[PDB]
Amino acid sequence: DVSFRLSGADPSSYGMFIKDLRNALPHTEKVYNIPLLLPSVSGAGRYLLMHLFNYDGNTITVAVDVTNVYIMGYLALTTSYFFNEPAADLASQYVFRSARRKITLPYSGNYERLQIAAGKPREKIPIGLPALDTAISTLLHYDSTAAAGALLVLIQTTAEAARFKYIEQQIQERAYRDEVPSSATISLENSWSGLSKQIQLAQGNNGVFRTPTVLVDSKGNRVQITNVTSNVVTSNIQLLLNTKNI
Ligand SMILES: *[C@@H]1O[C@H](CO)[C@@H](O)[C@H](O)[C@H]1NC(C)=O
Ligand SMILES: O=c1cc[nH]c(=O)[nH]1
Repeated sequence: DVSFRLSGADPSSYGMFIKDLRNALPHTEKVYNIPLLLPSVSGAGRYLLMHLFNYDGNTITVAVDVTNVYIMGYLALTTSYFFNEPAADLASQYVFRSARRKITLPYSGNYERLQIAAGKPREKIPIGLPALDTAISTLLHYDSTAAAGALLVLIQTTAEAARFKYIEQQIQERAYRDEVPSSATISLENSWSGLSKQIQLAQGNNGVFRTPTVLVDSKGNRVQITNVTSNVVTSNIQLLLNTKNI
């Protein structure tokens, strides 16, 4: 399991949690020095449990699929909650079985559906460590519209930070003041599968992407990523989604 406490949190402690999260995801090889997530994992070993604690010390446990860093569902006191999608229903066979009650949320976990449920796109939702405190608090007691927004915050501040060093650093900058994600943040989130794929295809193609990946950079300008020498590959991306799952 991995844990993170908001009470007393600072950029250092958040970076320790993101490191723990990355290190809890299994891999058998690296591709251009980046851990390659596994094609498949059977049974309960598929799911990592993240223990998160709000400022007041209340807690949820979040179940994460270790093949793709997707959040499946979470436990809050004695109630479990799962996305309305087949991978999460499968997860519910293995995690949080001792909950008194299981609620299926009235949406899946992709960004498009969550944003519809929340009533806003994530360009307009501030993120940060205070926002993660708020999200944990919201998830403690069911409210499906509130939960969608909380879940957009939670996914960005855990999974997306684990995937991209730039996103981890953006959350660090928001340790004590929330701010809506930079355009580059959104770009990276949206490009993870595409990048993971192109980096794996570049092995066999001299480091060259078969199809270039269009991104927005740190300065808000629209760059084009064509090969493994790019900083996105050498510095930023920390985990690869296996092409077997693309
Ligand atoms: C590869 O990417 C680098 C870094 O973005 C860029 O300067 C260069 O023009 C590209 N090289 C090739 C061979 O495509
Ligand atoms: O796209 C998805 C679907 C489920 N859970 C996630 O975190 N992301």
